[PDB]
Amino acid sequence: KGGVWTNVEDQILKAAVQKYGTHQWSKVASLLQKKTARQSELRWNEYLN
RNA sequence: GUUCGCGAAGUAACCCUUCGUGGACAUUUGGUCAAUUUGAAACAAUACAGAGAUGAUCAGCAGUUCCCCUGCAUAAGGAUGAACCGUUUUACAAAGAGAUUUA
Ligand SMILES: [Mg+2]
Ligand SMILES: [Mg+2]
Ligand SMILES: [Mg+2]
Repeated sequence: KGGVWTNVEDQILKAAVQKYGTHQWSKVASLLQKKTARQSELRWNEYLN
């Protein structure tokens, strides 16, 4: 269960944010598998953005 | 048909009856509409499917329309009622550069 971040799913994210915008995360974890709302937005705001 | 009155005849004795005539009484309904095929109900059945916002499953209010339906309704429902989701070129110019033609 313990995961780490491929730049694959990371890129799919930044594309997703680049569409749906930040605060719709529950959709951004739909495209993205393996991952959750709080996980997505956690790494986003704390790192990727 | 009633009544008033006149005349005539008969009965009669100023009437009872019959005939004729004058007068009054009484005075214009209804239709926007013909009687089943060809001057207009709408459902149902067959087939085709089989519920907006989303990646997905639902609550919903609205907004516009030469669409309306149910409801006493200025209530509220009818898939949040349905239709919307499509097609998309000119107030048009200014500066610069090359090719062509001409005074
Ligand atoms: Mg309504
Ligand atoms: Mg619904
Ligand atoms: Mg409506």
